[PDB]
Amino acid sequence: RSTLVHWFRKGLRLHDNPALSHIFTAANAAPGRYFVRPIFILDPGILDWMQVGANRWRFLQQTLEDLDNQLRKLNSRLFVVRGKPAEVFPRIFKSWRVEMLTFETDIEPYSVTRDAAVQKLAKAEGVRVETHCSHTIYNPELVIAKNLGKAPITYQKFLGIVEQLKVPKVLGVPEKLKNMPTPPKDEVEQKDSAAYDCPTMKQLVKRPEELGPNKFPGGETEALRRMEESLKDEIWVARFEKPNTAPNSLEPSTTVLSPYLKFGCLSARLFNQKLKEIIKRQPKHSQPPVSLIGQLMWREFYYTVAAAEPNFDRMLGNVYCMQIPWQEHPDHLEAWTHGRTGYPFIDAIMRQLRQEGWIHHLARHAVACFLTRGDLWISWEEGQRVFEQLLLDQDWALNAGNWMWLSASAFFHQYFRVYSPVAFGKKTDPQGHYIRKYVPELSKYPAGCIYEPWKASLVDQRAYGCVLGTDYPHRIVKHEVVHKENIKRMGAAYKVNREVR
DNA sequence: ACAGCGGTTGCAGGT
DNA sequence: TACCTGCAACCGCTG
Ligand SMILES: Cc1cc2nc3c(=O)[nH]c(=O)nc-3n(C[C@H](O)[C@H](O)[C@H](O)COP(=O)(O)OP(=O)(O)OC[C@H]3O[C@@H](n4cnc5c(N)ncnc54)[C@H](O)[C@@H]3O)c2cc1C
Repeated sequence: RSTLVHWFRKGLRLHDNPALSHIFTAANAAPGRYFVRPIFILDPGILDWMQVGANRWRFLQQTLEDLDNQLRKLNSRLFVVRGKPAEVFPRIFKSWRVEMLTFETDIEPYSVTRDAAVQKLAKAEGVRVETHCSHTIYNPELVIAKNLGKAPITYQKFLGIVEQLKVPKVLGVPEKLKNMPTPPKDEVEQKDSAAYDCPTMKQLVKRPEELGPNKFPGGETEALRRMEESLKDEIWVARFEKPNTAPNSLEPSTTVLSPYLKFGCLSARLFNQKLKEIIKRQPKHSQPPVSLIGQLMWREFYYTVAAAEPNFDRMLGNVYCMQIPWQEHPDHLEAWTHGRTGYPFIDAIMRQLRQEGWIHHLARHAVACFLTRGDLWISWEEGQRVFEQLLLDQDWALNAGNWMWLSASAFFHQYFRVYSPVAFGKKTDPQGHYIRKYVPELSKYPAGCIYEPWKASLVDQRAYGCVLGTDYPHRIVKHEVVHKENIKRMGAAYKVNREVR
């Protein structure tokens, strides 16, 4: 027999996976002719690379285990092949006698050059390759082409384009494999029968002391359970307005589907389809940009602008990005990174992020504004790096785009609007329950100064069990001064950019 | 040409 | 409640 291979990278699901389904229907169309190998390639070198935190490793570990469990139900399994694609594919193309390889496409620069190299190797070896665009509802290439060769840079124009595009069929889970014995062992499997088994926690998480509570388990099964639980309250879904959801509710005010959508545990096209069905049923409903469907479209929007710019994740060489003379400040960056800025709202958020790997969108706004244009005047690239480490939903395009938005570098330009690290959280948490949870050293402070503890006398600090400078830091900057100076810096940078433009 | 419009998610003070 | 203003004036899109 010859081998059909599906290569999982994102798209870590069985549902709505045309690349995977193509392999399974091809096998059942010619029973006895093929072996099927669903694979994930794991480079064991990067397990101690600092840009992937322990919480995201755990999520991947859990996702891979779920994916194996689901493939087992189809008379298959997951093969987790350790190595780099450049060495792995030449070996397995030969040893498995591979006839066809499928995978879901990705727009990220690294994957573009990785996949081009894979396709070059395949054509040399006479392996067929079939790729599918299913990570996004709309194909960025088609959006850009429909918009005369340019990515739309405003949301309303983007919507106007995608309304003209067709949405492919959402697929179910593939068919069970018929007449599919286990493939014969290759050289690697002959030495170690467990060589391609799912990695353990010990194998994947090198820094387990960095793990926090497992609030958001990995995998497609959890993705679908979580979505279905979200979709149950159709009134909540239909009337959803992002701006009215709280950043500092102890329980998430939004769906927390982002990690599942990032990994492909949940199909964005399926989620889109389910929401459309609800909106048809609910006469009173919100519209984009603020609706739940609108949030999915924001994801589509950023994927499209990112697709057209390999430098999307930096300032220099990035066609969208305002050139702003951000400053280096190691100490302030470290304080922000570790939630020791001395603004309890900011610190609470940065601590929740590190511990749990998800923070609400407007919490992201608050800390990202603070780091960049609002207060510290540090580049959004530094914030991006920290988020990249700590977020379960770390997404190249989404992280870059939203960091440019919040820094008023691209897409958003009204830099006069500046979040207050003192006032913003009060609207939705006047008692400061969120701060009391994530900055417990301040948990006895009255609500009157818990957002602004510098207003407390020394005798009051002592009475509250937390003395500033000892038990919680002094504030690293004075918001009321620096944000006004930074508005002027922003205006000056915009002028310089206009002049070049 | 350039003025006017709308832009997911500002704050403070006011009704 | 949910909206109003002044603050000071940005960008891309439109005609
Ligand atoms: C500084 C900054 C960095 C960010 N980095 C990431 C990131 O790396 N990965 C990521 O997925 N999101 C990122 N976001 C966007 C957004 O905050 C998250 O997607 C959102 O908080 C996810 O929570 P949710 O699933 O409950 O969202 P919901 O409100 O329930 O929305 C559902 C889905 O829509 C999409 N979505 C929602 N908001 C946005 C948005 N503003 N931009 C693009 N897509 C959106 C997500 O896929 C999300 O899961 C970032 C935002 C900011 C301000």
